[PDB]
Amino acid sequence: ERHSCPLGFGHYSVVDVCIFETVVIVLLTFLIIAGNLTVIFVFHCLHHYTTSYFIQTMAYADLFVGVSCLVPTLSLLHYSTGVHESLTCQVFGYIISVLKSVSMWCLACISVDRYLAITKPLSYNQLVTPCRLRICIILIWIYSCLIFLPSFFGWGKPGYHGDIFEWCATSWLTSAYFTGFIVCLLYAPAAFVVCFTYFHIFKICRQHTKMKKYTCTVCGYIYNPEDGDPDNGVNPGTDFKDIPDDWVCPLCGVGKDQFEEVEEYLMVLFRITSVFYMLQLPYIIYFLLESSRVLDNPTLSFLTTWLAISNSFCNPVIYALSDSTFRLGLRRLSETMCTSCMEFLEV
Ligand SMILES: CCCCCCCC/C=C\CCCCCCCC(=O)OC[C@H](O)CO
Ligand SMILES: [Zn+2]
Repeated sequence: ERHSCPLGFGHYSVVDVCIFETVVIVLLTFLIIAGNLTVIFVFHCLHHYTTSYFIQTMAYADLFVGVSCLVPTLSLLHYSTGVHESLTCQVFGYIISVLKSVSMWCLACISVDRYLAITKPLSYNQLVTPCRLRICIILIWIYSCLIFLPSFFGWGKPGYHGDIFEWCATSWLTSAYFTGFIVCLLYAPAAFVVCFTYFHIFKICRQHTKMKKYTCTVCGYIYNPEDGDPDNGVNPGTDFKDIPDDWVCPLCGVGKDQFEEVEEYLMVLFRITSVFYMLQLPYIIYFLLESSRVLDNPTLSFLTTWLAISNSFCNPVIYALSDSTFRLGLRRLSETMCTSCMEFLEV
């Protein structure tokens, strides 16, 4: 299967061809499959519930991005089936664009859900239900498929996700009509949805100055400033900063040094949202310029394409690494291996 391998410009040879492209794809295919499979076995096999479902969905969306990315890696690894390249780069580029819309929308629905919880706190549970959230999921899956369905009916190229394959990078051409359609009906709406919700959510929060929770890095005790530690002289309504240095963890006795601020779940979702929408921003700028024929650059086409695909890997990393309990799981894991390493070494 022939590939478009523009990196290492003019330095490639019969043994060196498609090496920088192959490391990027093979790493991302691995990091996205592994990174989401860990998240769905730890948290998706008990938070704010509606968001827990949008996050669960975009976990399977991001996993199947990397599962699809097994196609380029195996073609780049000289494994082939007796099927035209024009077809496998047409199907893959469709599947990825759709999955990329499913995750992009999932982050737009979380943003609205958190908007509605904060703006209509009386009505929130009366607007959101287990049937409404379930019909909202399938409408993302239907809408995403239908914005990238024209590619199968001669409207043009819906992205550069298959431009690693030769046929898609030189034979299929993006049409400004099709690109404008996608941008206006998918990229522009989600971007404005998440810009309006997170602007107003932080507009409201900036007035209401809530006191920060802190967790014990050793055992996982949460100092909740609304409760305090009344047994040990700590009045409720005292921030962690105000407790004297003398104070110690009630569950294990470690000092105020061993306590990290518990990050707010909204702020985690704003980070996942800003990383995701910023990692595919270069790719939409290139997608607009090339469709407008103001620019053609296969290297800029490849970097922005895989910089976007990489946000299927950042999603599970921001989510698990912003959570205090997952982190503790890893520190207890290292110790389990260490004490067993001290033990297996007793010989
Ligand atoms: C990836 C597109 C821009 C990402 C911006 C956010 C991340 C910043 C990281 C690197 C920027 C510097 C690397 C830019 C490499 C562009 C390749 C290029 O411009 O090609 C040069 C030459 O013209 C070919 O013919
Ligand atoms: Zn403790």
